[PDB]
Amino acid sequence: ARQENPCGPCSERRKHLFVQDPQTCKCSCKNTDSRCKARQLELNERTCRCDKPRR
Repeated sequence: ARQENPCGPCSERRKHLFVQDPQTCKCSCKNTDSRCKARQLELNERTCRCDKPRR
């Protein structure tokens, strides 16, 4: 342990659907446009929830 400064979640906190890299703090969603498309939906990249297909 040295210079212990944990990363702060990108989209505030409430975006629990996002996961974050522990060292570089870069965030990616667990949910995807591929998942949503399989459900005949598309991803709302703000919340990373599946919404009506904007197509």
